Amino acid sequence: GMKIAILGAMSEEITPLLETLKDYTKIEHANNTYYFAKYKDHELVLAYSKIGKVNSTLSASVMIEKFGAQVLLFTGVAGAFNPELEIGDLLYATKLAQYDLDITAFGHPLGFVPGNEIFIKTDEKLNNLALEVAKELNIKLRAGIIATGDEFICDEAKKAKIREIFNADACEMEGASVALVCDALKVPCFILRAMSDKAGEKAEFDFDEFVINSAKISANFVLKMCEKL
Amino acid sequence: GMKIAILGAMSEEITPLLETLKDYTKIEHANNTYYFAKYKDHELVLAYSKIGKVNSTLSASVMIEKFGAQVLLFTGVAGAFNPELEIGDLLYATKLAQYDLDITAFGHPLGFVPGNEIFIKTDEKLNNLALEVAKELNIKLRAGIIATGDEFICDEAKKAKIREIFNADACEMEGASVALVCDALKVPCFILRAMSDKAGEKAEFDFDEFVINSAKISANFVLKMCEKL
Ligand SMILES: CCCCCCSC[C@H]1CN(Cc2c[nH]c3c(N)ncnc23)C[C@@H]1O
Ligand SMILES: CCCCCCSC[C@H]1CN(Cc2c[nH]c3c(N)ncnc23)C[C@@H]1O
Repeated sequence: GMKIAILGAMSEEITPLLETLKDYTKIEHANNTYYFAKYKDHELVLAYSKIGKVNSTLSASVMIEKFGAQVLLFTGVAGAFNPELEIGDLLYATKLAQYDLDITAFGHPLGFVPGNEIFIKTDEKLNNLALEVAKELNIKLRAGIIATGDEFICDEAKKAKIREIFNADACEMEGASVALVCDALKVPCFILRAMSDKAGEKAEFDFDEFVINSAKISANFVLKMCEKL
Repeated sequence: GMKIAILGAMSEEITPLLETLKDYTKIEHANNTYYFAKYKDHELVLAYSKIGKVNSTLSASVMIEKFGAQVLLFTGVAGAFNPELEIGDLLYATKLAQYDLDITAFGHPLGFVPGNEIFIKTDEKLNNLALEVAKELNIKLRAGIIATGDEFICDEAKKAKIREIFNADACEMEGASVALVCDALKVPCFILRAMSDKAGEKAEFDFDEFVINSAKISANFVLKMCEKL
């Protein structure tokens, strides 16, 4: 079996996995805790990064460069843009962009810097495995584009703009950064999100109400994927 | 001697060091090139990260976690906010914040996420070493606060807002993220910037005109610091 990283942003996104696993060891590193467990012939490394692009980049980098992760599964919640998504629905990202990476003053498109592309892709084999798991367990699973940036979106105008520019189905604050790290380090990456809110007026209240439950839905799914890897 | 990382964002910020060093080895890693050289009893690792917070976070993490850097010196250019700064002037950061890290919907201040602080500090001993180098070489050196985010600022209103909220003397797109990584991994960090522009109307044109020269000023200074480490 391979060494698998499971990464979230907040305690709520990862604690459900630790409760399921029960037996694990801890290491304090990178001003955070990294958790180690054996599960179905796989060595797991788990952590929550803390919120946002920088924190999630650091944790993905640590999990691969220091702890030797060979595959990385991201689990957590997101703000829904696609009106067909409801709170609780699962979306995996086929590709992701940073909507707030902006050198447009120099005539390049939003999300672009030299040497990189606007969109980073996730791993096709992991995505196909997720589709198999979803079918086997009768779980509804949607494929889409995720827009990542360092703002909590709770504004219909901003939602509409990001949706339009990137054809994005959801937003969050860690996906594109984690996917970029994994691509750069040649590690297959899967990004799964359960919707906690619709990223408009009162998104903060929906997020507060639904984060715990939506986080569990995503967490359960990525652990099921580990069984089939 | 210690293992020293020297990091910039763009080729212009690091190529002057490579030209001075002359002899070095290259390793392709993390969708980038990392350069290795010996200088005055120190093993150096150098790179330009590519632009922005995610790219710079990844490079700092790689330099420390994979290549074992024990100190990190960041060199490059910046947009001046403090009206006493002129193009070409050197500023080292005493502390830095991410102005575009925004969960203010939840009633926290701009730049804050739970588990972290608004400002990250750089290393006092390195900062004092820089002051000694500046005095010895008769170079004007200013201490200040740097605001970091993923936008090229070329707008007087944005400049004024970021300046006001963070009491920032300059802006750039990599400092706070690099400083955060170094702090998290217990590596002393120094962030030096030479002004390339004043971050208002026509900042893009000043940046184009002055980036090469200002980048050399910063690069020369960090190499002088390596001699005294
Ligand atoms: C008590 C501490 C204050 C709560 C701060 C919560 S920020 C949102 C979380 C959840 N995650 C995904 C996400 C869920 N909903 C989102 C939205 N509307 N905009 C941006 N991101 C998201 C990104 C980020 O990790
Ligand atoms: C086709 C040409 C594309 C050029 C794109 C250059 S973005 C600015 C650089 C330089 N660096 C520092 C910096 C210098 N001036 C800045 C400003 N006004 N705003 C934000 N950052 C900066 C950040 C970033 O690494």
